[PDB]
Amino acid sequence: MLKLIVKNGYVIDPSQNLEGEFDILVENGKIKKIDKNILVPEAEIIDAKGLIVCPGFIDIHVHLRDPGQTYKEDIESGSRCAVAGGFTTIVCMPNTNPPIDNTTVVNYILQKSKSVGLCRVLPTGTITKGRKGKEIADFYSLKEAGCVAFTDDGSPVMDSSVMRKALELASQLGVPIMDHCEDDSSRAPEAEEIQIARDGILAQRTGGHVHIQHVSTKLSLEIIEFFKEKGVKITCEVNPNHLLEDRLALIEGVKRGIIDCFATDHAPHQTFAMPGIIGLQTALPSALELYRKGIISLKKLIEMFTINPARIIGVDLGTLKLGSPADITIFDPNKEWILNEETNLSKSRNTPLWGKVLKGKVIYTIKDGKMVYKD
Ligand SMILES: [Zn+2]
Repeated sequence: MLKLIVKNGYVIDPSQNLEGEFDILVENGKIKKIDKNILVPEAEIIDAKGLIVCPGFIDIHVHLRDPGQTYKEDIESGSRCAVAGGFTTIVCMPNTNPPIDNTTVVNYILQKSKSVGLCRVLPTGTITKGRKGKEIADFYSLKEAGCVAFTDDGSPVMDSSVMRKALELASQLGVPIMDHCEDDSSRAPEAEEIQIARDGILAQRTGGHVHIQHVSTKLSLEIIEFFKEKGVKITCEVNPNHLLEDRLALIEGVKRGIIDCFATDHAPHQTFAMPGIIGLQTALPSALELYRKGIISLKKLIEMFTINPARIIGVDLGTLKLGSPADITIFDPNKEWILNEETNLSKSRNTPLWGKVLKGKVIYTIKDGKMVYKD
């Protein structure tokens, strides 16, 4: 039983431009073969008839509240949410307490993650010691310990020279800087556009990759677009749960390919990111709504959960290439269900989709060839 066949499914791997009725053979935690009609001895068989089989989703924006606020959420609860929403890899932000600005906390997160055993949690480092804004953190030790990106998420880097130093370091190391999330002059209405343009200008001058974690306006999207054409390494994301100057422009942004990836900004709160919502477990049905309304294809939808986020944080995931690890998500685009006390795996409930009928549900999740979630 070292061997798994996913039979009868419809496979989509945008990374390989692969779409069709194929089977998948998994040997030794890894994709061994994709082909029609696979049958081998000593193999578990999953019948994926009527299902869609794709790479495991990757969320590059999750607040796991661990260490510190583990009553809102913790590495285990988030891990469980993640795999139930189709995610085999998640990237946690560093506004923990203590913040992730030293390798002791990096290590705590990696060790906890290995023990829960469900999805692969990749930590991020703070840009500044303390997330305080003044003193730039040790990106070399933090990346070495396992951090895949840096961000001050929950108090964005105001000082424009701090941001410039961060992107220079980032470019040496080969990792993204993530800017502009709010969570736990002054507030101009166009602060966002000015910030994105600043990050663009410093990105071009430094060679550094900047990832915008929140865009709200058409002008913002046009600015991001302008710098992509100019060859600058800038990316951005959007929360599929949030799409239910304009919300209308974001949809246009997803249509036109300006927005690189989906990311939940999963943001557990215990009263009810404004102040932000949980997302992991509903990301897919939300994003399928756009697909049912003809705004994106399924290929594009899956692109934006798999290969595209993978390329931003530079890991070799989000594919079903032969040899890659067998992170596989298997979902039914047409299964109706309800997020409520019966189904919720978060310690928090803070989402406007609570109680709503959702359409699209993950049936299996597989990490490294093992079943880590089953409906
Ligand atoms: Zn955030």
